[PDB]
Amino acid sequence: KEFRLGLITPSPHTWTKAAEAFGAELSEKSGGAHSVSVFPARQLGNEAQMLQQLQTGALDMAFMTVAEVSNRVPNMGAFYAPYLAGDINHAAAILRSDTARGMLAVLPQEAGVVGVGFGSAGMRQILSRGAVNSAADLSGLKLRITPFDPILDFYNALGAAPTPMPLPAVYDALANGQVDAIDMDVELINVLKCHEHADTILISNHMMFPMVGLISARVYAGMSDADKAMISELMAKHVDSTLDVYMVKEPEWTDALTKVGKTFKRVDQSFFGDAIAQWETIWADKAPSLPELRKTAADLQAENLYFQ
Ligand SMILES: O=C(O)c1cccc(O)c1
Repeated sequence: KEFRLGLITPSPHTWTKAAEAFGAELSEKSGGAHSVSVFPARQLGNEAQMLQQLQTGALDMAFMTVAEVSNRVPNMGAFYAPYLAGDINHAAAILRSDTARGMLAVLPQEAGVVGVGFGSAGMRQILSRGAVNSAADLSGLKLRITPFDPILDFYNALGAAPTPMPLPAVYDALANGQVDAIDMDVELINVLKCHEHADTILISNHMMFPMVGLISARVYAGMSDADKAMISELMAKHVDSTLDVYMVKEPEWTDALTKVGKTFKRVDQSFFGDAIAQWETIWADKAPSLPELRKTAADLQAENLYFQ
């Protein structure tokens, strides 16, 4: 079978490379019986559209933001608790935990997809066209976000003016003043060159940004038993590989952003004042897995079970 695999990420992005690597290995491991055609850069639609077509089976596979999935399955919102992870290495350990993996079990019924495992992109950061010396400076700023509720809620609690916008429009929106600031990770700040019209780069690491490898449940049900196992295991391997890329490259891409002639500062949880508390109140009755995920995160840190 010729499977199609969609992503919203541009071609240089880690996810896109991982999807191509997965496709190559599936072709080889299947002895040519199967192939994967990868469609990056939103070629097949936006992420919401792609999830709709995974649900029907019109689209076979995706490497998808857990952000979009959370629009369908609000418990996925638990991963976005601010400062749940202290850094990318902590985040990877959380996403590999039994607690996280258990949350995948609901996807076939609730979203019509099989989630094989979690990967990630980098941590979230903030880039602004003006000076930012405290959280008050974010008040009223038109601030680009990924279109999902956890991040909307964080910025609403801070009093910014969050504005959902897909990746391709962001550089132009900054250049032309349609937004004053953006929420984005260091990989894409580098790749999309969004620092060019920014004043200040804030390395806040305020939220993680998981990825999930998805197979349409309708398509999965049509696979042989051997292929269900082989394809899901192979996809899980490639999705998991992204965690190791970010564990290595996050600080490298971050250091690159000290070389673009802008004001560069690192901030921690205290910078955000009461927004973190407000976020917890909003999400307490929306994401029941949150207390267990917090316990898992805390135990991983206490037992030093990742590189730190
Ligand atoms: O900021 C985003 O919307 C985004 C979406 C996908 C991957 C990624 O690194 C970032």
